[PDB]
Amino acid sequence: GSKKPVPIIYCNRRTGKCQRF
Repeated sequence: GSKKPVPIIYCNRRTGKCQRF
């Protein structure tokens, strides 16, 4: 894992809340 082409993001459709780490 050298480059970061795709970051990490979570989303809770249960409460409508997402964000990227």
